[PDB]
Amino acid sequence: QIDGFVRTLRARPEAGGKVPVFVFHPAGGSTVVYEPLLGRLPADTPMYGFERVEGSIEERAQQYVPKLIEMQGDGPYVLVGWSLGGVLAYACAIGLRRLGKDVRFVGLIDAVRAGEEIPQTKEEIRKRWDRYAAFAEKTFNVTIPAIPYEQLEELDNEGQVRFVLDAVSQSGVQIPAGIIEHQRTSYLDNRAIDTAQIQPYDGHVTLYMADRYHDDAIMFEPRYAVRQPDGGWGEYVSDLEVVPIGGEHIQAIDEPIIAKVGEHMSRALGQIEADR
Repeated sequence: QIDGFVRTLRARPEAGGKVPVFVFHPAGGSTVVYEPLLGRLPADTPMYGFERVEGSIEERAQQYVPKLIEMQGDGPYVLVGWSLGGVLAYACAIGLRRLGKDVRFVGLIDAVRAGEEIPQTKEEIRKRWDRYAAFAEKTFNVTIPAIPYEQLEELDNEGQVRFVLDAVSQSGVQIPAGIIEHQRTSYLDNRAIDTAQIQPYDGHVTLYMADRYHDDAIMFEPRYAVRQPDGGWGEYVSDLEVVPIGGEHIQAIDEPIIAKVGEHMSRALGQIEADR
């Protein structure tokens, strides 16, 4: 059930069968989080999960898309993700369409863009790490020394993190590798979103929309405290459907809220099977 970065959540028959749902991992998690959604989809709906790969969002899609095509040929494609996973599903939809494939459904499970753009500037890096340092001070009750802004503002997100980690390790702090790697990859995967070069998509997108981001997302990036009515997708997607689901972002992937997603999604899938 594991093949490279592809997890089989429910296998498709040797030949024929219903259209698979492809799900994409959230930052800091695997596609096992889609098991509740799977329970609320029609019986025998196949489901395959795409796990983490490296690079910009575009570079990640460039590794996913050939695999998608190896598995599902010309389509139809049903692409679904929560959080980062929604952004990844979209980037794959864009890629698949350029190659002429048939993309029938893109499900964004509260993959809501920050309500203001995140500036890609040296000033914002300075401000960001000033905030992070102030939070570190209250939490671990230490006094943080002068941040070396000159070094930090010249680095990309992965460079910034590597620098801060090296400083932390230098400072004498010993942290178990699993915790570091989980924190580091979650952080960088969520930051990857900020520079996703988002393209218009000519098909149907469903955005399942919670009420708000949870506090930790806002502490990660304060601009997530604001949401636009189209979740930031309205300019790029002509055929955008929004389905309000309530709750917080972190609740959207679980029961009971996931039942509302699965019920609507089940109807979309049903229509796809009829149109076959």
